[PDB]
Amino acid sequence: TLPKRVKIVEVGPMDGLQNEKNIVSTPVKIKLIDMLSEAGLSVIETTSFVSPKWVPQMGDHTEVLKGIQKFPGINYPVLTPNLKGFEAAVAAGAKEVVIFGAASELFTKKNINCSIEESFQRFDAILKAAQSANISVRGYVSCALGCPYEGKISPAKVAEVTKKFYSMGCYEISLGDTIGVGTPGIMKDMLSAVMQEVPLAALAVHCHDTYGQALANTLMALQMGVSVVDSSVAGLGGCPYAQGASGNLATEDLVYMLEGLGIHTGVNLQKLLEAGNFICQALNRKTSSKVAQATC
Amino acid sequence: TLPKRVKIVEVGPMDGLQNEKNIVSTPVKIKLIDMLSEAGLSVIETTSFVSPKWVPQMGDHTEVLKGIQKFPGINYPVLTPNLKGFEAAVAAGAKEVVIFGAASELFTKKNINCSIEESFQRFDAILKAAQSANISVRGYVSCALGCPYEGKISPAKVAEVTKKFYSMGCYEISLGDTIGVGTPGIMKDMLSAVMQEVPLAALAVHCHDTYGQALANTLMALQMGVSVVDSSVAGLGGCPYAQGASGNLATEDLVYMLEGLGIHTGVNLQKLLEAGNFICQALNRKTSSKVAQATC
Repeated sequence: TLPKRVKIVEVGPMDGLQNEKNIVSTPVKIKLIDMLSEAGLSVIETTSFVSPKWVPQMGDHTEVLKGIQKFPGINYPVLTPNLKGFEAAVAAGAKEVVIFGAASELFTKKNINCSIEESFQRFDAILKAAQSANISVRGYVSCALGCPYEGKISPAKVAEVTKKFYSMGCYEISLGDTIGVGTPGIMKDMLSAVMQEVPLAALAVHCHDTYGQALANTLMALQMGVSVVDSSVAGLGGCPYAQGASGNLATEDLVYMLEGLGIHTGVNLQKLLEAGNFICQALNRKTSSKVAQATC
Repeated sequence: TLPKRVKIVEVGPMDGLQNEKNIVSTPVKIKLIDMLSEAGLSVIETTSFVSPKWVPQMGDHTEVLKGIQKFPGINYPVLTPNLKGFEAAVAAGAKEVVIFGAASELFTKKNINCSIEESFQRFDAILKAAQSANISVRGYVSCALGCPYEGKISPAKVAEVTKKFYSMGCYEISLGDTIGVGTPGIMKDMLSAVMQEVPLAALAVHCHDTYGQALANTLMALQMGVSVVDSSVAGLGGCPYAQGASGNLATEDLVYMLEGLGIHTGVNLQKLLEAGNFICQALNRKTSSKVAQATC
């Protein structure tokens, strides 16, 4: 049951850059996002409102959100790891925020020292204010296809966390294969359990290509009815738990497949590539997009 | 559903090496092949008995075929473009040969001035001589998911050429996405037509990753029932009718996906990665395998 249209959620400026060695100037970030708007993306994760102490690449969050062109119809969600960060996002003009959890206790104890139920106490406070402030919230679940610490993750657990997020108010939850270890059957089992508890349209998948399974895992999710998928431009954002291995699924390669499938994205591939090439040069790296390599 | 087991046809030493910039000595080729046999591959395309004047990277075809270890139960098919090559292969001990055509008239004309019909006349003689000699013949249909000159290729046309190879005597035919422009719908349509005319067991798929669609296209074929797929060790072998992008699908990334699916391949991933790293250093190139890059 392939969807007729898919909403590609671009994470290059946030997830992509957050996971890059060399940092980039604020003006380069704004230009990247503007170019992405130019290419037609309907949603571009813009930045993260979190201390520069924890993640310095996102330190310019306030001015980035303020300086980017706000194209009609385009969404620019931002990450808000804690009540204060959310507080700052609203002030900076954010119309949508993003909270992130995980289906793994260990991974939670490493990423935020707290427990899983505890991280939900934190999230409840944000969703609450978010609801008063009239701010839509998107959830994110890490280790949905496996954890670097705990290893195998259960479809029931992923379904449980996704369920929690959805009932607290999240309008859409993105399931992420952070270490990119998932294969098709794993994806199908996970999505299948989740789909019992949470309606299909509120689901999204974020697959890493560390082991070259991102597009394949994405295809499987699409065949299961999922209509929103996350990706980063030139495949930006490597993996912390791997060597010099690739990171996110390259958005250009994803649009290529979707267009091949005759599936609507609304993205202009030629402009998408310009954006990809613009940032790779600024970063002084090589695009991870195959489409980009075969194209020029 | 999916097959319980897949026969991986390794083409690195043949299709891969031929399409690689630098060349490696005869002993290196022999060692690479021995390393693949040790890794568990059941079929390893070994070399091509073609004029050295035309494809010099395969010039050592006789000594290479004679010098590799012949592991029990393992097949070492070699390419024989014409009758002279076939006769040279037989005289050198070949037990299986491979012939190649295309589902594209323009592609055939620019690579042999003969139409698709005429190309089959040249194969007719080889097939007769092969039957008389008790030698197996695998067929290969390039540009099955598109052609660099004609563009889109009709499913029915691919079905027609494949049926021709089969009725002519080929026990198996590999359908190759020569330029890697394919997407799952295209793969599904082509296979659907081919299957009306040829039994499932006689089919194989060979997807290039020039556009990042190799594994996804391969997955679609597995979902259609195909149980044999061609791949190259470290994604060796670029694409001529393309740019500096990659070529073949990395066997390691294929095995990784198949293991995750719980599909038997009888291949030892760790030993396959050793083979990859070995030929890569001999070629002074970085592996195209994602599994390899993230495993070390």
